[PDB]
Amino acid sequence: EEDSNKDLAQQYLEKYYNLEKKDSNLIVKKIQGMQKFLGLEVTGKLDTDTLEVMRKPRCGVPDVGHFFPGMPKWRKTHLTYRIVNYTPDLPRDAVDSAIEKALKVWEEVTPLTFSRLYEGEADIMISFAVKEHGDFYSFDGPGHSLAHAYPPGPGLYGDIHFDDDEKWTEDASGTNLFLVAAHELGHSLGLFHSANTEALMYPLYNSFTELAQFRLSQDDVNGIQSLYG
Ligand SMILES: [Ca+2]
Ligand SMILES: [Ca+2]
Ligand SMILES: [Ca+2]
Ligand SMILES: [Ca+2]
Ligand SMILES: [Zn+2]
Ligand SMILES: [Zn+2]
Ligand SMILES: [Zn+2]
Ligand SMILES: [Zn+2]
Repeated sequence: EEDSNKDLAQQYLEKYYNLEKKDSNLIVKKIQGMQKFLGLEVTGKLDTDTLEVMRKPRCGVPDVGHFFPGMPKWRKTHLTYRIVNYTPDLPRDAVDSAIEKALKVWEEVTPLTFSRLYEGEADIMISFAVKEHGDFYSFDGPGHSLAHAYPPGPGLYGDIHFDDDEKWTEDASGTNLFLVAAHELGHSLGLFHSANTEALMYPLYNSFTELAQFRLSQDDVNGIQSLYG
């Protein structure tokens, strides 16, 4: 309803547009910034389109900020990854297959190569978790934030976490693990969110896409090749 729409917008803006840290116009300017970035008509109002976007599942990484113990790109060309645990939603090989295909998306357009490790420290540590799980971004239950990932660097940098309160699927018939994994790997390699609704790195989950027809946008390719040549 209406007051909840108010509460949803505030929580959305604080989460992804650094709203916090007495001028009703302060919230208005953040609305406008979110509308511009996500491709909505810039009304500064909490209109029906804006609230629908705010209700949609999406990546947990914010949309503002690009900024560091970390780095803008990996300096090595040979990167390692590890699937630390698995969702019960899918068979082991389906999770493995989804991550391998998402890795191949980026291998095809960069000089980067990826090796799998089953034990110990890998650059890209990949796991599934619910609610609080030992970093700064607790997951939020079904829907909303689906996953997040961190830019290049040591330790928790480059890692990928999937919210296991989503129902992860192998087809476009649900929350597709491959598609989310491919987006989150973008973060792991140094990319930020795109304002191109067609781009993989756009922040909202794209549930109207035939997997056979999936392809990186020219914006995604230009972005990753600006980093890795
Ligand atoms: Ca098998
Ligand atoms: Ca790491
Ligand atoms: Ca969630
Ligand atoms: Ca689940
Ligand atoms: Zn709609
Ligand atoms: Zn993201
Ligand atoms: Zn470690
Ligand atoms: Zn996390």
